[PDB]
Amino acid sequence: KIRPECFELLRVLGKGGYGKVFQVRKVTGANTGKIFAMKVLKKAERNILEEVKHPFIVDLIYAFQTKLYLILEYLSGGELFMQLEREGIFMEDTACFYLAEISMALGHLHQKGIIYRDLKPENIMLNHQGHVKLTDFGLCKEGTIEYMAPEILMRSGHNRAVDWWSLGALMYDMLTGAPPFTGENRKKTIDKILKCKLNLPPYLTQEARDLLKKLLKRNAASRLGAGPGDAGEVQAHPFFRHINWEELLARKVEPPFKP
Ligand SMILES: [Cl-]
Ligand SMILES: [Cl-]
Ligand SMILES: [Cl-]
Repeated sequence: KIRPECFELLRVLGKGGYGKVFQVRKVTGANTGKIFAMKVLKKAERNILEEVKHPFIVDLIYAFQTKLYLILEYLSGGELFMQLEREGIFMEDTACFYLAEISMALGHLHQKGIIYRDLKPENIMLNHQGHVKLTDFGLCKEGTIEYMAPEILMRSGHNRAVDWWSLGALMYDMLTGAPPFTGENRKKTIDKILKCKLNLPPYLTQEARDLLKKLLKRNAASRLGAGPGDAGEVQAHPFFRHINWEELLARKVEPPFKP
């Protein structure tokens, strides 16, 4: 009832790992004239996206094969950090808004049993009105013990905590203009991530600095958000004290930038 020829290619939005994503116009049906995105590929993205339904996650509309086509809503707001590029750095209020929306989306995903694992600033799209939209999938997952390493007993690298670190790295980038650990090189970079000490600029509020320290904690078990409260642990932090979560979820909070 639906096929590749039901859509008109308008342009490539990008070529992410795996397949391409085109802007398309739907040429038949009742939604004729309507603009979507269409991802093309030669736990899986379709399943996850079928499942999840959040104000702050890109919606799925159609899916079908040849090889695989996913029709998603088209996001006009573009990349969030292209906004950071221009501002150089966000202020705590502005950063707070986006981090909060992103926190709700992660929290939802986590409840749905899914972790991002590789949430980066490219993944943060904005919709026509400037609200967050979480977007790419594919790199995403899900006797005695007295002598067993902690990382095993908690499924390190494989639990919700990995995403709260990322939210942390991303807060850091928003507030300072750069990620927390970076080197001249890829190796020198991962090595700073693994072992290096966090350096916070002195001009951060105490609330922001405290949150950053709790999110960017190497001990995954003690990291804010790692507990069963998940996003709740994070949203309760004083940094987010001026957030009305019901209004935020209603997208009735005004985004600080309107594309
Ligand atoms: Cl977990
Ligand atoms: Cl500080
Ligand atoms: Cl206050």
